[PDB]
Amino acid sequence: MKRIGVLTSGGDSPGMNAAIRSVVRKAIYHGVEVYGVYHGYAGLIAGNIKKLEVGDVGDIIHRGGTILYTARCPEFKTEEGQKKGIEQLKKHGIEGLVVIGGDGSYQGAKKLTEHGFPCVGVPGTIDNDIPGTDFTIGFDTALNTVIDAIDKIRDAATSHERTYVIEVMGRHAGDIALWSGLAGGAETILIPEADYDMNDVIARLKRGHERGKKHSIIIVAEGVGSGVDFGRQIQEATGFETRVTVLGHVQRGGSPTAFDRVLASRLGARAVELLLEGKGGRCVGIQNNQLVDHDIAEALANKHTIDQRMYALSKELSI
Amino acid sequence: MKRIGVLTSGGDSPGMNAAIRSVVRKAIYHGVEVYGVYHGYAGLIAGNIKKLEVGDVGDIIHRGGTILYTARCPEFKTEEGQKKGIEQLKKHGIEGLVVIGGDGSYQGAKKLTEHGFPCVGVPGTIDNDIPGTDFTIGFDTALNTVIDAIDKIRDAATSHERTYVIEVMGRHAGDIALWSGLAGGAETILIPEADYDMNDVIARLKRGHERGKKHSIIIVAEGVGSGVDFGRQIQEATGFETRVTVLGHVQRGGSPTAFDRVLASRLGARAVELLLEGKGGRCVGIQNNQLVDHDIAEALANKHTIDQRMYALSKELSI
Amino acid sequence: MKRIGVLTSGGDSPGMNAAIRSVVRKAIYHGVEVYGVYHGYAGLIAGNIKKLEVGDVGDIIHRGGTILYTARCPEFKTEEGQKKGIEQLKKHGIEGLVVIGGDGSYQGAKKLTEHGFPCVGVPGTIDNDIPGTDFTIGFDTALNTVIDAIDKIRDAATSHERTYVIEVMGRHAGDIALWSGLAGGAETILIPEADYDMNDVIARLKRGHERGKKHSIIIVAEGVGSGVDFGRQIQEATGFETRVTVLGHVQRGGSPTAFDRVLASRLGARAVELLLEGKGGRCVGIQNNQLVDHDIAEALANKHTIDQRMYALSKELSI
Amino acid sequence: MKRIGVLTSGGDSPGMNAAIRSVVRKAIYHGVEVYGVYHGYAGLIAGNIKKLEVGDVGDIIHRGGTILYTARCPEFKTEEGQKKGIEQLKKHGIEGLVVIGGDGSYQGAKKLTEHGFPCVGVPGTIDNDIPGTDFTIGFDTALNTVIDAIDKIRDAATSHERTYVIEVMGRHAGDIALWSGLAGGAETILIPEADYDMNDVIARLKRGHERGKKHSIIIVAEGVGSGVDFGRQIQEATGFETRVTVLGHVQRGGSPTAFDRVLASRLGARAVELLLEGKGGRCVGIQNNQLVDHDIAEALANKHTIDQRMYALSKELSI
Repeated sequence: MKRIGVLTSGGDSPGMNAAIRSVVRKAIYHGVEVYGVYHGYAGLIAGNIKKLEVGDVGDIIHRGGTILYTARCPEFKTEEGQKKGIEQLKKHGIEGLVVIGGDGSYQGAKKLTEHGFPCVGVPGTIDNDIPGTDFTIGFDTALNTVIDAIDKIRDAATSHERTYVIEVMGRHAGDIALWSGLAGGAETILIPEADYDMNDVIARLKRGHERGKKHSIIIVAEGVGSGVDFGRQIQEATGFETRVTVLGHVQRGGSPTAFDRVLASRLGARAVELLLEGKGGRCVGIQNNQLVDHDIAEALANKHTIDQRMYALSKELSI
Repeated sequence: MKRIGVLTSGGDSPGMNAAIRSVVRKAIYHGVEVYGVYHGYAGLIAGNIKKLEVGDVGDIIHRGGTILYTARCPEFKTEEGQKKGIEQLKKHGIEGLVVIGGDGSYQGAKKLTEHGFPCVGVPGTIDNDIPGTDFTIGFDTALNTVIDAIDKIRDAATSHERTYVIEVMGRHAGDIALWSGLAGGAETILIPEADYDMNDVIARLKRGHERGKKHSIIIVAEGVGSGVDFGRQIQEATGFETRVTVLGHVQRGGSPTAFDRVLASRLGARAVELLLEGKGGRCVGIQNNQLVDHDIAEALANKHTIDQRMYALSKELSI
Repeated sequence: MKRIGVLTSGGDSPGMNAAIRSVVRKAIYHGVEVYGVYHGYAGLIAGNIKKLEVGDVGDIIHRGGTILYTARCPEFKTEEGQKKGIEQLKKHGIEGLVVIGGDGSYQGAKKLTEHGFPCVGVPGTIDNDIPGTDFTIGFDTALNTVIDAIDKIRDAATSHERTYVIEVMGRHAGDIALWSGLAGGAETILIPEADYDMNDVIARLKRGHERGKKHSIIIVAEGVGSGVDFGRQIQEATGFETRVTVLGHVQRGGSPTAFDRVLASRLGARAVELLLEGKGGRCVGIQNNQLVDHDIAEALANKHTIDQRMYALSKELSI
Repeated sequence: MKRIGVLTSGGDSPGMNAAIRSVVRKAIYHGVEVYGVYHGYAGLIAGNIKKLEVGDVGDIIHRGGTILYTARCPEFKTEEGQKKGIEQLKKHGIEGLVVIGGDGSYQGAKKLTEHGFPCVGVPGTIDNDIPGTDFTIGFDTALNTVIDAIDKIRDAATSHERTYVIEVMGRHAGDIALWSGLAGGAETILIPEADYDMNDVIARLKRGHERGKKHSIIIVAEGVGSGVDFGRQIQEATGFETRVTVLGHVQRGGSPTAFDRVLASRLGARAVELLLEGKGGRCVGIQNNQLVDHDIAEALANKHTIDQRMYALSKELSI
């Protein structure tokens, strides 16, 4: 290849910029031009495309967000969009595309290669529910954003306000809740991939009050329900005053952790390697601490699971 | 005075430990003994009182919360409560008290001196709504906790999710909302001390969208209402996807900023100085960047205000 | 005034971007156009000038550094360079200039104003070493950068390595060292504005050890000496294992604190108001918690001081 | 087992507290009592032993340092101290020991099993220089401390001062240098595990400057040499203004990251599991993203390595 392109699709995730940098620099190191595609798939369709110089990715490795911007475009999930997309790619002489984003981005990448255009997926999202990788770029940053909240709550807790609910992200995936909950010392974690009984939650609460536990912190993934709702139920059932934090999109934001920039730098460069060596239709990832790649269609067919042993352990340690 | 006591009352505030450290160290510096009263006025009534050595306040200056704990004690707002407390103090040879806490905690200080126990109040709250001081210990830290979330929101924003409502604390005081809003570059800031109009607010959003503003941020003081409600009304009226963050008690936790440690160190020491000077029934503060102290009753009789010029400035800059 | 300019000069200070944002927005809000001057005075001379649209300062309020850049321009110290500069301004239809930076930066404003060109100076540096203001934009952020380091060192302290030296910036002023050392609970703070006795330092250190103080931390303003030197003298005199941290340029970097953004916003805005009100040759500032402005040459005549009572206070608390 | 003990030995590492909490809770969850050994192997000999109640490891999971304190004990390096300690253990009825700490603390765990006393090693150190584990507790936290500095330097860089040297920790391991380097976008990284050429280094810097690179960041592991010298040699040879930050012990301090709290929680628990299964004489770790344990002797046999491809990658991306 002589010229590839790169874009970001889906929700923002910390480390997208570090991934864009790696894609751009790796390619330039091998004498390949990199063209930036702005505003996700919609921008591709619209021909919002502009060459990225070696210096255009300077001083972004440590920046949250994405200098290429993002969008949600379901039109690229159609033949028409696929067709317009490829016209713009060809018209700008782009021979391969690196797509950095979530679930929806991989579907687009799969279609693209089914249409004969070489494309590689890079997992850039916070909730860690992309197949073919143990970790997604942004997940680690998000966990740290969450435990910053938990830690402050531990300071703020008093004798009559010792009961706290924190609603985190993860509509279908409980990874954020599980990891941040274990990292935060959460007494109870409500995820989708495991079931909960309110009587147990409430009992854990009372058990801990009795034994002298200074405070109880409850993590609730948005996919399970609303923090405000569980807070009300919990106060109503126990008469403990219960305060609620709803983090929201704060989790999608901020400067990426060390681990996120390293992962993004490694995976972005791999994606370039794969384009240059004639592979396409793949997604990159990290599994068992080793760099991997997979046929996209094959990877999308794998259900996402959490570490149940990790879930059980978080219950054991809050005694 | 051979011996004094120190306690914390009201909601937790970042920097209470710095102020505790200061009280202990200043007094010990002048040869005075210092006793910790744990769990605030409730703990005082209960006689929960232990001597604090010079090293009992090592490694707390940078810690959030309060090593002495707080409580709500309505009982202390009764003659029989003010009696058992006076008794427990005399039992312990405690001749003077430093009370670190919110506006509420000052009542106990007032009465205590009227019954012949010198007491000085030190303003410890994030609300910044204590009289006789431009700033309360904790306010600056709370502000940095808020803009942390606002900054992350800036990274998380996309073309489809570009409207955000963040609800902050401050029961009746818009200080947190106004300062965080200005420093965060909020488009709109809703505070109880200023009339607002939801139609003008919505006009502002639309105007920003028309001129290409990437995202719009709305700060809401809890005194004005729920972030959830304002968000829902904004999305319903405009069709703009609107996300909501409710920080809650996060704002009361965390390690105190430099400003808060410094302010706490100076107010704390000033309080010891006042007792030793034979003063009593006073509250300390900082006004016009100068350390001050006022009679408690005269101070608590002035209504709190915010800087209206700063409010208008925030609207000007956020075009 | 139809058109004004803004530039940054001196070392980088956190909050310069917030001030740039405020200058641009406040002027645009009154229908004045703003032109950016890149690379400071050197840039002004070279005609490195470009218009800033309303959205060009979007998403900078929270960013460290300066999007305009800085540049030590000795050429502007000469009456020749001032001529080429005023030439480029006139050439670009620029009627007034806001200058954001440290000392030297103000000398430029004066001389431009001696030459009848209206210029307002805005205090942007971490040193707190600028007349006509109690605080400079960047100082607060720098303090928090320092105590972050001091805090981490508290965790890393052992019985063996109980003694630490940290060298902080300040140039000729002790503000950073004084405020950070107090904020961080330093046993000893060495600043230019106050006499010190290395023997008393040695004894203070031995005393601390005798009484079980888990660690001693010594803060050294760079304008007093080298952290590595002092660290030697101390290990040699006491046989205590002494470790030295030198922070260096880290103190000029990072995202501005809330107080810095607020100061930056208010002062940048005031600067613009002064230009439109037909003033010139003024510098803005905050004194006694009030917005002020002064004649440059006059303010420049004041010698800088620190609060000696705070310094005293610092010794009293770290026994 | 009906009762076990736990201690920390070696340098302080963020997450030692999370590990301690884990050991304690996991044990108590299976009906086992846990006793704290204070001040490392010296305290085991001196008999500094006290029981740890379930609430005694509350509010420590997010704290840096170690509540058990640490120490250097050469006396335990002997068969006299080893018997003295085995004696102190039995005197309290402790059937098993968990040792959380660095490479040397494992040597101690080896002997104790030799002498018939079941012991497990938990990798607590920032330098990542401990066999039988891809990552040590504290490593991730250290990396983030380092890039916090690198990031701020990025802001502080100007056209005149645009070359920076940061010396980081790692006496014989370049993991910190390597990972923080890659994550922070360092141009050159100097580690023991890789031969380097000051010439290629100077040449890199010069090419960077020619192509318009804004600033150059050089990371130097302490094992390789001194940051101050490297900055002097580099300035001399280039006349490029070169600033040096030496972080020192701040790398060992701070609240643990999410990954470190998770890793500490998982490795601590497994250590307890092993003791209770009767499998003393082992160390736990994470390898290829799975929990492992090894005989200590067999583990200590392996040399420590880094990933040469990551070192190479880091070169490719900083062109």
